[PDB]
Amino acid sequence: VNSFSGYLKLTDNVYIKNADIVEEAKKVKPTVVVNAANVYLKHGGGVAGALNKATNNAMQVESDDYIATNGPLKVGGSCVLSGHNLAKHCLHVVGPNVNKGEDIQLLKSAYENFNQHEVLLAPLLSAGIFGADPIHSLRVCVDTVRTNVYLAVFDKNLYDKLVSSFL
Ligand SMILES: O=c1[nH]nc([C@H]2CCCN(c3ncnc4[nH]ccc34)C2)o1
Repeated sequence: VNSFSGYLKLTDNVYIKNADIVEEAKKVKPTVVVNAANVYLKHGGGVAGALNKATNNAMQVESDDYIATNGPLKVGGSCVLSGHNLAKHCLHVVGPNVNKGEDIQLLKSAYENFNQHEVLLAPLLSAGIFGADPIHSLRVCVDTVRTNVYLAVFDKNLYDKLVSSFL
């Protein structure tokens, strides 16, 4: 039993809710919240900008130190950093950005990072300002993630479309 509330069950292990991931993290305080990161951990907009803003920029400060030490992530890769006031940990995962021409096949590699964590609160990777089709992202999620994932979809219109079109 866990504290996630109001989710629709899509499969054995994937759940979905129309929710602001920032507000959901603040309420549940999950072990892991996933950030829709880029390779530079520059949290300017989208989910990343919103999560970082909610940490009062502490996520960005920590991220800048991480990059200065380790260099950029790979597209499809991830790193575990603090969850600050939102979660125990933040898993920063880099989905391909279609608006940069990155290979959509890397979306499966990106979701594989979730399998290293038993339970996660997450957005749909590569959706929103990353330019991919969110229906496709949900399909890859369901077909790749085997651990328990609670997906937060900000847009109510998109949430209803994802549910109604789910196979
Ligand atoms: O307006 C739109 N069009 N496409 C989106 C998705 C992609 C980027 C943001 N993403 C989120 N998912 C869950 N929580 C969130 N908080 C803030 C953002 C957010 C949804 O948003």
